[PDB]
Amino acid sequence: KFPRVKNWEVGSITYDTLSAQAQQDGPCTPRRCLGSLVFPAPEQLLSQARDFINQYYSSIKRSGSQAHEQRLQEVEAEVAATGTYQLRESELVFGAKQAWRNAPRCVGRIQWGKLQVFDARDCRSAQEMFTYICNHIKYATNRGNLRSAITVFPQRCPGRGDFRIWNSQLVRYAGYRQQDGSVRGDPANVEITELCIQHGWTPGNGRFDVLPLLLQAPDEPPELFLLPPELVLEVPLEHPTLEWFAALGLRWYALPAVSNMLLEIGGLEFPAAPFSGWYMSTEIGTRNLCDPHRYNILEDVAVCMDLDTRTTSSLWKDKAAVEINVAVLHSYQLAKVTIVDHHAATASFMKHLENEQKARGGCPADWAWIVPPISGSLTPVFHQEMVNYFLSPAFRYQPDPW
Amino acid sequence: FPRVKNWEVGSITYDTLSAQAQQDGPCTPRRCLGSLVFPRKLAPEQLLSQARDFINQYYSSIKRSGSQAHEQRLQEVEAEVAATGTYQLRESELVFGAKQAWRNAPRCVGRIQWGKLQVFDARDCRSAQEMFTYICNHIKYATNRGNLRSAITVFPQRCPGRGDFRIWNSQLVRYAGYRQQDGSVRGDPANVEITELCIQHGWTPGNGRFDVLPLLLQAPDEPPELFLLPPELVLEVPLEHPTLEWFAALGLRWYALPAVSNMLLEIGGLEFPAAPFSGWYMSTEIGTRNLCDPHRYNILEDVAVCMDLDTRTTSSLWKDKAAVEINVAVLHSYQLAKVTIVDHHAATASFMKHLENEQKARGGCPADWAWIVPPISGSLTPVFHQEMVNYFLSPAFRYQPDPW
Ligand code: HEM
Ligand code: HEM
Ligand SMILES: Cc1cc(N)nc(CCc2cc(F)cc(CC[C@H]3CCCN3)c2)c1
Ligand SMILES: Cc1cc(N)nc(CCc2cc(F)cc(CC[C@H]3CCCN3)c2)c1
Ligand SMILES: Cc1cc(N)nc(CCc2cc(F)cc(CC[C@H]3CCCN3)c2)c1
Ligand SMILES: Cc1cc(N)nc(CCc2cc(F)cc(CC[C@H]3CCCN3)c2)c1
Ligand SMILES: [Cl-]
Ligand SMILES: [Cl-]
Ligand SMILES: [Gd]
Ligand SMILES: [Gd]
Ligand SMILES: [Zn+2]
Ligand SMILES: [Zn+2]
Ligand SMILES: [Zn+2]
Repeated sequence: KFPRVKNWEVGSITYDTLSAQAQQDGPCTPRRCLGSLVFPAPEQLLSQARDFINQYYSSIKRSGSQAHEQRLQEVEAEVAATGTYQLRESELVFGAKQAWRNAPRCVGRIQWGKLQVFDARDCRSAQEMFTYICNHIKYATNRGNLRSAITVFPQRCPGRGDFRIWNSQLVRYAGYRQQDGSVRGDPANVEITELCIQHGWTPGNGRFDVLPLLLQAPDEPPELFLLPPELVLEVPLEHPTLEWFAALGLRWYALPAVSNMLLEIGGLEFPAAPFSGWYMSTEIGTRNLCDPHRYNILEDVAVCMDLDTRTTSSLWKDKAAVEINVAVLHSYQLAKVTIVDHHAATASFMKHLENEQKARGGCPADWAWIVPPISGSLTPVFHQEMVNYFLSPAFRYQPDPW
Repeated sequence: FPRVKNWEVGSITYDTLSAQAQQDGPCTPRRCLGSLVFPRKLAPEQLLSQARDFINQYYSSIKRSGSQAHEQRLQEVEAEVAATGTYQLRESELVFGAKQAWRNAPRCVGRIQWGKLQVFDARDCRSAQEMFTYICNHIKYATNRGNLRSAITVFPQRCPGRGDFRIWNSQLVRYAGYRQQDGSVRGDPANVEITELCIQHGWTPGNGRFDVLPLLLQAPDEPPELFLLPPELVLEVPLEHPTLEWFAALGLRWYALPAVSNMLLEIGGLEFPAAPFSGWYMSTEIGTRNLCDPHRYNILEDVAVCMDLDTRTTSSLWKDKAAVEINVAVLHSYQLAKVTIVDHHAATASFMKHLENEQKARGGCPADWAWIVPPISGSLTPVFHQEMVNYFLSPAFRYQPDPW
């Protein structure tokens, strides 16, 4: 009773034996599927640890060995003495890559083995935290030739508060409410904008103002840090044939760096471990610029394209959306900033599924997030059945610290 | 009671209808199988319990529970089963059940129309030639010279032992799929299997790329016979593009009527292996799936060449550009031919309205996100940012085996 999985474009059939090792539970039952939902002491800690150590010593082709049982013994002992334990640096690097490998909504996982892991577990203050983060952005950005990286700040521990980054990403544009009641800038960031302001930030008045970082050291209020402007690489948006497009004044930033998730490794939790890769072009063109509740530029673009916005059957929305994505891809290519289109991304993810089926006998994947938000059935992932389940190590959502 | 959020507007509801479900779906707390096309794979004490439930919701809907003529229908059904083991549906229950099965179909985006359904009762049928005449009435009525009307024809229910009425084609109108020299196909690769059962039962093959296949109708026990569809009864649309002069030269056509003829209508514990239903097309069905799927007519590159697109790099979005124009041509061609069609923007906006209606009426609506979101421009439609709950209600259209 392993789930049969078929690709309907090709006829391929595989069975997902890895789903049976699903170490935690999701929102569905045989009664009802909730898959489309966005948001779905020593004893428990010890069994998560053993399982991880077992994964680690499996990875280095040394399972059941002297060093393996030694480490198992050491951890049980350390959990007894201290209520927790510390990862070796090599185990941390393995745990970070596994968390990415296990991330079911990530279409970029072909890259999972090429992750740069910065060990900031010795961080002591928000000021030091800032320095680490500035170094992360600099290395990952690499002048436009982007590299995947994660920085791990100290784990959660009894008796002390968490390191937390309040910003959902290291680079975000501000969202300012208006007299029209409207939002100027990115409506997704209204809340964090208001927090920065009341923590002493002097707001701008533009549409693409980079937000400061609110960094929280254990048992301190958050501290405001401005990003040096020369650290935040940005791409002005132009279209290769639509010359008035450059006159919209649109821009986006190079580095997508998610900073508000919790990294979990062997029962240990790291509430602050921001990670970054590079953008797939629909994230910018379709979601960030075209969503009605984001920058919502679609109608303004279609009107300038001289399209008939009076009826839906002319597909003015689809035509304007495609050209916005073309503009994104062309602009990042022009600027020499890494970018991947959804055709290339989904093709590599299909190679990733093949690799994972041989390696682990399956691959956790969230169809609704893996299939891009435009041209879905034109990509190979559309016709591929997928099994969604939760493996550890893992990135998890966590509540906002405020 | 699942919380259900719309991330575009921020509105919240609670799906209370989900609790009243349950033919068991495929998901478990440890793994979601929501993307699987077939939920896994395919002494009558429980016939009564399914009939009582159905009868109860028929009288619920007509303001008529607790007094009444519903207690009397309750007893005639159990006397009927106590006597013959099965039972016959009143004609209005049959109408009510057919509409409820459509209303309950999680994968159907067109359900705002679920109240306008023409139900032809064909249970007194007994010959495959009769069937062909029923099917021919339906098609004629449903087509209505291009002003399509939703319709289902309900054939005799499966009964203890005996045999099955069964249409063998997957739809009433299907184009031919001829394998070949290369192991390649001319026509529709989706219909290769049935194109060969047609010829192995006596059909003379045809031209190629757009040959309406003949019907394979199976009366109980008796083996299936072939029937030719009159070209007068099969309305078709030549595809042309409003501004791309050469598009008509590609010789593309599609048919007017989508009529699913292989699913099993189940009402109150009764099974109807032959109950073809029909509506009208959403344009992405034709242009995106049927014409552009790599395993269907696979025309994307041909159109891209004619548009002189940069097919040498994926980042030109030449697939995306070509695909939109094929959809523009589908819509324009149906409109010019005055054949009812609906685009995915209009269709999903109507579905959002359906969701609002269903929340007031029944406290929710089973919906399959992966099938409700259109196959192109998903996030541009209002259903993309709408969370949905999938579950099985009865009456339903179910998948069923294939008599091969
Ligand atoms: C290197 C290139 C990468 C690409 C192209 C990529 C792509 C994506 C995309 C497209 C999504 C969400 C679907 C969407 O927004 O349309 C996503 C989600 C995600 N990615 Fe990747 N990613 C990359 C690197 C990484 C790295 C380095 C990590 C962690 C080490 C990671 C972990 C995740 C996680 C956890 C999610 C889900 C986030 C959430 O649910 O909020 N990704 N990725
Ligand atoms: C009248 C206009 C109708 C429209 C526009 C429509 C549209 C659709 C679409 C678009 C799908 C599949 C999703 C996709 O391919 O993207 C679908 C599936 C379905 N529809 Fe509707 N439909 C209509 C009428 C009907 C009627 C009259 C019935 C039944 C009486 C029905 C029952 C179903 C069922 C059972 C499915 C699922 C089929 C399967 O699982 O293979 N629909 N419909
Ligand atoms: C490292 C990385 C690279 C990349 N190229 N892309 C991403 C995904 C960015 C992203 C995409 C989304 F679609 C939504 C979010 C925020 C998700 C919040 C909302 C609900 C739960 N978490 C972030 C991450
Ligand atoms: C993962 C996935 C998601 C989605 N949203 N859609 C699909 C394809 C649905 C589909 C459409 C068709 F048009 C035909 C088939 C298979 C029919 C074959 C199998 C047996 C007999 N005929 C499947 C797959
Ligand atoms: C009445 C009606 C109107 C309309 N406008 N559209 C449809 C949908 C036709 C359709 C769409 C699909 F996407 C797949 C199928 C058949 C595939 C089989 C294999 C597995 C499940 N069904 C049929 C039906
Ligand atoms: C049903 C559905 C399917 C899908 N495939 N995608 C979505 C949108 C998911 C999404 C993307 C974003 F980019 C941002 C959010 C909300 C983030 C809010 C919550 C808390 C803080 N910000 C949600 C919805
Ligand atoms: Cl983003
Ligand atoms: Cl079809
Ligand atoms: Gd131009
Ligand atoms: Gd060319
Ligand atoms: Zn599920
Ligand atoms: Zn969106
Ligand atoms: Zn398809």
